[PDB]
Amino acid sequence: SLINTKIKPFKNQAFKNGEFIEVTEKDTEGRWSVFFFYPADFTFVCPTELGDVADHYEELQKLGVDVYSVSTDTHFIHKAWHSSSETIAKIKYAMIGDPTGALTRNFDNMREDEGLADRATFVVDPQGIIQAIEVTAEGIGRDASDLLRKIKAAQYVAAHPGE
Amino acid sequence: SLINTKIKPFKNQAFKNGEFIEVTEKDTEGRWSVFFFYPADFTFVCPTELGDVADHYEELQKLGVDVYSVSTDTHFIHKAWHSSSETIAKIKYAMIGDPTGALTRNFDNMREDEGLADRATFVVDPQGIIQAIEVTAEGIGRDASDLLRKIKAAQYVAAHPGEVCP
Amino acid sequence: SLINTKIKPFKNQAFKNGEFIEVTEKDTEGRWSVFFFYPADFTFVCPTELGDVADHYEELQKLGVDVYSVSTDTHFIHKAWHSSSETIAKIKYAMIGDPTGALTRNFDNMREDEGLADRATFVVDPQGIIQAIEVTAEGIGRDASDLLRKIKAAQYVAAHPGEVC
Amino acid sequence: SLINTKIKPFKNQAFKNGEFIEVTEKDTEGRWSVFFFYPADFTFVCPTELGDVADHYEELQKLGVDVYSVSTDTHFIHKAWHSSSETIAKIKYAMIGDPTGALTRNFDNMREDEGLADRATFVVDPQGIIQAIEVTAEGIGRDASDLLRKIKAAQYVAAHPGEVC
Amino acid sequence: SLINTKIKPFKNQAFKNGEFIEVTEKDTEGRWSVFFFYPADFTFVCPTELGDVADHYEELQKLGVDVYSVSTDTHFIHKAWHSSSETIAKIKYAMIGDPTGALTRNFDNMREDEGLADRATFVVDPQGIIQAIEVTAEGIGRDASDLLRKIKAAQYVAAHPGEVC
Amino acid sequence: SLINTKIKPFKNQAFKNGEFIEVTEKDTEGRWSVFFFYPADFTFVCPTELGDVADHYEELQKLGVDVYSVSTDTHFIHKAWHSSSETIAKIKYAMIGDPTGALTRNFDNMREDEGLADRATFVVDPQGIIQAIEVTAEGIGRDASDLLRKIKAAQYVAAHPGEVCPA
Amino acid sequence: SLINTKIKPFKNQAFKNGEFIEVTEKDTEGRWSVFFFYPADFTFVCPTELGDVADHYEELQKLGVDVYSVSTDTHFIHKAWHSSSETIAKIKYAMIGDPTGALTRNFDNMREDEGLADRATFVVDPQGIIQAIEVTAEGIGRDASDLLRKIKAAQYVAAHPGEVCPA
Amino acid sequence: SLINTKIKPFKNQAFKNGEFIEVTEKDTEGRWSVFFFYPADFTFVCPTELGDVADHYEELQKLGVDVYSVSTDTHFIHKAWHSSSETIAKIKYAMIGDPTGALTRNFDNMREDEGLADRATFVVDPQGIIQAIEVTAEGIGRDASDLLRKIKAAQYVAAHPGEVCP
Amino acid sequence: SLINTKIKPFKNQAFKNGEFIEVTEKDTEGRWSVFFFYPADFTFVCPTELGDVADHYEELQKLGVDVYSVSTDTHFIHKAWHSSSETIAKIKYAMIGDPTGALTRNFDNMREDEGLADRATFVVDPQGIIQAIEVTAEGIGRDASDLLRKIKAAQYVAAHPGE
Amino acid sequence: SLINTKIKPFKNQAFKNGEFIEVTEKDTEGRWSVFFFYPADFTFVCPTELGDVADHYEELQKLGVDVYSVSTDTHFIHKAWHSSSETIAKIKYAMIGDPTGALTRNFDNMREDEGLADRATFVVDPQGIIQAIEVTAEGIGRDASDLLRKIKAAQYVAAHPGEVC
Repeated sequence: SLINTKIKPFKNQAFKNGEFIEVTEKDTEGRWSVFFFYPADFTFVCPTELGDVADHYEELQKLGVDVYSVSTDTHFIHKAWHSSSETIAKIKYAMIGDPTGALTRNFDNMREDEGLADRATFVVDPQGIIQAIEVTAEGIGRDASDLLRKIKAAQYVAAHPGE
Repeated sequence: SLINTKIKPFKNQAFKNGEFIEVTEKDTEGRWSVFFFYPADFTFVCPTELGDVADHYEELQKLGVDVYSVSTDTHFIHKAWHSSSETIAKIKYAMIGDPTGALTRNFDNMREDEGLADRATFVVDPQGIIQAIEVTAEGIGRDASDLLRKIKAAQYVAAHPGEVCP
Repeated sequence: SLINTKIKPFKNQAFKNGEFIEVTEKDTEGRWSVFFFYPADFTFVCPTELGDVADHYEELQKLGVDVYSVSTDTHFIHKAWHSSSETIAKIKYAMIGDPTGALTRNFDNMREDEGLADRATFVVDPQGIIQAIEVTAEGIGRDASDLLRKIKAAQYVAAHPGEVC
Repeated sequence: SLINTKIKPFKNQAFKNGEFIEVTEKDTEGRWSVFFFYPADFTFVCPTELGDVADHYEELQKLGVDVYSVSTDTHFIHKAWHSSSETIAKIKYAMIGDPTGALTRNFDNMREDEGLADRATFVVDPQGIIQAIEVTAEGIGRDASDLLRKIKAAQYVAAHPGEVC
Repeated sequence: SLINTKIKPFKNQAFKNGEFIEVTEKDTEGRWSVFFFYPADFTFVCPTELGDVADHYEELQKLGVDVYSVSTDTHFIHKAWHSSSETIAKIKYAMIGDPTGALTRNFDNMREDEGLADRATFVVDPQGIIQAIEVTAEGIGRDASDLLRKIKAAQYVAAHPGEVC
Repeated sequence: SLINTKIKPFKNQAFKNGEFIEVTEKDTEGRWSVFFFYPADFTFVCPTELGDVADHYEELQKLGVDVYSVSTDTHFIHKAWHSSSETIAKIKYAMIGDPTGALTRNFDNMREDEGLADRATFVVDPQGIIQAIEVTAEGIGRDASDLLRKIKAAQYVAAHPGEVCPA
Repeated sequence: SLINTKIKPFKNQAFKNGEFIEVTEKDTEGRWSVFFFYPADFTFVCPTELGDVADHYEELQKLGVDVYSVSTDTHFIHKAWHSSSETIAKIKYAMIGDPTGALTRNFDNMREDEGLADRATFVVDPQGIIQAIEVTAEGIGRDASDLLRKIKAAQYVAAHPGEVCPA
Repeated sequence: SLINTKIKPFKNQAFKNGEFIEVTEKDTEGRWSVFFFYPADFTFVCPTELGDVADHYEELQKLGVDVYSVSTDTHFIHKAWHSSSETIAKIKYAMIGDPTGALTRNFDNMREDEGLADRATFVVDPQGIIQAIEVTAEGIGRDASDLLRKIKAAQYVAAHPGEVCP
Repeated sequence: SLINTKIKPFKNQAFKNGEFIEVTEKDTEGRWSVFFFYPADFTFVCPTELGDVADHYEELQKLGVDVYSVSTDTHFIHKAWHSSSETIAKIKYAMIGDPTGALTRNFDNMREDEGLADRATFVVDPQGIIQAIEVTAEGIGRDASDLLRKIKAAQYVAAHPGE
Repeated sequence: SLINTKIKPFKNQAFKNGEFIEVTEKDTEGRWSVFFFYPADFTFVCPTELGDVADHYEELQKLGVDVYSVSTDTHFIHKAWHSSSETIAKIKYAMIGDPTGALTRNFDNMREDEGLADRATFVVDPQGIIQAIEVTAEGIGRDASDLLRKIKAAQYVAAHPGEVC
């Protein structure tokens, strides 16, 4: 299992607020990270999950938390989608492209026979330790609010060991 | 990963409403199941999580959803803890004891250094397929209400496949 | 080399004229096929090659030649690119999505460190045999006309076997 | 068997007179130790074996001996069972929790089928050498006094090597 | 450990009251058996353990029990030692020779370093299941009577399963 | 395919204008190269592809492009073929002999059950990188004019990166 | 060595008197065969060994012995060589082409770092058994008269077993 | 095979003239040795063979040849058998006990089904090289006199190498 | 070890009383066999051992015992030697040639770095069981008389199990 | 093939003109060597081949060519055959014994099922390279004259390298 293990090194391109950048594990060192995996861009499922995380982005940045959405589409696809979907256009966090599937396989989150990642969210602390894991099948939504909660809770525990 | 896979056979002793019973994957077939793993009985940690599931058990049973709490403690320990804690006494669902760690390992949820299961919840549909997973580190709490919402959602998609977006 | 070998079984989702279909090697049996690989949808380079092929599509269908463009993007991406680009909008042939990379690996055409397919074109006869292969680096365009010429020439050979000179 | 071999290192949590402590091979160096393995806390069987040992405890501590009861239950469970049981409440020695089962396995005393240790008592000298072993099935009792005789002898033979007839 | 497992088959030569016989797992089926392992014949240590068992022998035979002393010495040696020793001459039970060491190994009771078995006593029920085990180092004595108590209990628990408190 | 990989080291004998020379990868460093593989000399098939490449050899050379034809025949055979065929007589570029099939296998271009190379053309840039690959079955011809266009496009892209048409 | 073993199955194209034929092991069954391997056609070395075997081909045929020369060149090359050399023009026995080197490797006669066969002659009897092997380095010639003597001795021993000189 | 090979290290307890000693390959270095293996002490078999070696021991010692009888019985058993049998009591050479079977296996001489050594004799020269081997089945006897003859011969060739034939 | 094990199958040529024959394990079935290995024919060591066995051949045949001398020389060499040595000329038993070394390796009796057999004698009963083994280094002779003895003894035991 | 390869190290005993010597690859360094293999000494066929070579020995030594006949018989056998056969008695070159078969296997010339070497001749130059190989079946004689011719021709080549024609 991945709970309480250190994330692995990775180098991927991403689209963030209009620009293409490179993201590596080194960019997460010293910060709280949220890796939000989803299956694919441009499908016919409601973009709900991604938009809700965006709504809470304001607050997450205030807690020193970075958000990285991840799919096996290229960063090019993320850019296009960011212009086609009003829900996705709200995204200001980095949208990582994982065409090789390496970032996804890092978190053992690949649907091997589909070439797409499963709907999984991971919460990683400044030291690269996964503190919270959430995975659901298609149609079973992830609650942004509950994610926030888990994160604040994850932060408390880091500053108040045992109680 | 475990998401979208079928649970594995198992055979454990559990404490359910005063008596000792035996649970196997057989009991889960044809039903919706929630496996709620936790680290340990009789610890200075607030049993809030188990009590909270207890609070939703009635609505859960009403929806055809069984609940099994799991720990590497024996089922004898669960009996004692049940007739000892005001919060644990509210539990009417089965409390599986997994001292071989087998049930816990089937779900790849063992803290190999402590011999205790991690804080994880799994939702299993009638065909034995895992549809929802949740694991948290010590101190991070699980919201029974959130669990309930997902279960309803999982039950909805089983009934309404390919629900495109309006 | 893959020249003169039989293509391998595959099963992919594709986007064809507004509809989503499934393509497998069965669909190629008895026909002449062109598998046109390219790296990715929605990049910044112009889809000239794909468009050039669209222009000759009608003529290719006359020769009984089916065309399947392939990239590791999903068929969903193809539908969106098709309705966002004038050039892509001209495409009437099937656009296969290969997210698992299996189709691309069947033709040993994957840039493993990129997860994208190389710019390679394969001409397959009715018996499933590869008769022509073309691969180029970014910037070196594949000419649809030379492609037609090769196909007619391959079709000729199949009709007039062992033609001395 | 493990007879006459040196105990393997270990580190476990334990309950001893209202407090949690940590035991390791270190606490046994240069000391006569007794390891008392039993299957489970809060069972329905009579805690006789543990309590019978509890009694002879004062005498033991005198002979320079230490008592460690060991179960695959956590030490949290031991503290609890030391409050709901008269017999268990008499235990002044350390009650070790072995949830990972490592301590039990070091002694090859694990019922792999149940995840519970078998009924075995071991006698370890100050050098960490097992001098006496006793294993009995569920129901057959272990004589507290006989164990004492074993210690006496083990201790004598330790002082007066080679006692030819 | 071997506690609660079925003894492995075997075939050894033995000395019993002036005659050589052959013992096998067959002779233990449907019978309470006691296996008494000791290091060596004609040693300088006191044959007390063997003779102390010899005494309680009549009683044992009554409870439907059988006694088998086992040593890695051949059975020829056992006949001899039963003529030069008063204590050994009291043995009316079978004295098994285990030169190949197979019987000792079945019970994982071999000092591989010496080629001699350790001091271990086993109690096997009619089903061939080990109910009690006792291993002690050179010098620490095995209580003949305590063994009897173990048999009594083992036998009771055999008759009256589950004796909840 | 071998697209975008560096050619492997090699050492072969060749026939170049009445002479026998040795060719190695060093000969290609800093230059644009075209490795033209064909099945066999002295066969009954029209040596069209080879004569066509010969015709454009003038143009190619003006572009700084070297041409090397390759087959599993020995260089001795090339020297012979060059005296009996009017077409092959037009050839002025080096005709490499690859009897061990090492060069051929380097470009993964061997018909293993024949011991003959397949009809393939490779364009290799000054740094030894393969920029264009073409393989065809017997009967399907290779167009030298389309090769030239590719070569010029490869040189243009090398000289002017990221100047590709914008969407 | 391969002495006293049966030749392995094979299928090659050859040039035999202005014609292209296929040769397999079946062609050798029931006959006496001579497989004459050489390095390459059209080289600068005197085709002595091949012309010498040609001269004695009359005699050999009168003895029921078939001759097959073999090299890694293709049969097309043999047909060509047969028109440019007066010596090779004397050849009337089949000239086998072995481009895949399979025949050559069957007789463990390949110079692996050259893709060329070594100078070796094998005498194979009607049952396909190798009765005589001869391999020489470049420059050391093979004597056709000594080959004939060996062939006749092989036939004599086949016809009259155990008639060897007594000590 | 063992002929012409060097014996292997070993360490055993033995009974020699009333006392217990320890023998190792160390004691054999620089000396001529005879390892005389036999199946078992206190058996209804006639100890004739051991007694016969005893009879030649004096001449053997005179020639610088040590003798070690070997059995898988313990050295305690040898003491008893020595002060019990009139024939075995004539033995003044070491009686090695090999209950681990190690010494016996070094000479590849174990009857794996009985845990007893086969009837075999080995002659080892000062450099530890085996120069003579002899093994027989139960009932076939070894002639101590023949053994003596070979030893003298072995000692002769060590002193006179390459003795061609007259 | 080989004591009390069954001999292995073998097929070798041999010289016996002027004629070349073939010997196989099947020729030993039902009889008592003596396999007498020696290093080499025509050396400068006294042929003593072989001549003494010959002197006792008369008697051995009377006990139903066959004798097979064995060396890695060919049967041809044995013939020649049988004509050159007056000691060897007394031999009427079979002299087996073992050029391949297979018979020798059967009895694990090969000096691998010399390609010659060690001086070893084996006694085999009607059932193919080796009852007696004797091996010596060069210069240490084998006594024919002692061999005879062992054989008679081997025969007694076969007809009087235990005593 | 072994043609054009360097011989391997070897160490054998040989019989040469009444004396026993040791031969190793060192003895071949700097000289021209002929390794003449044959199946066996003392068979019934006449030693014509060996004798034919003896006849040309003097001439071979003039060319600086050493000759070593080889068979799997021992050198002892060679001494005896030499003084029992008129033909063999004419031999002045070294007769190597190869009882281990190592020399014969170095030249891959062993008939494994017979333990005898095949009728093969190898011409080795001063640098240890095999320049000529000849192998024949029983009954097909190897002509010493053709052998001389080949050697002179090989020697010529070494003197006049790459001589065109």
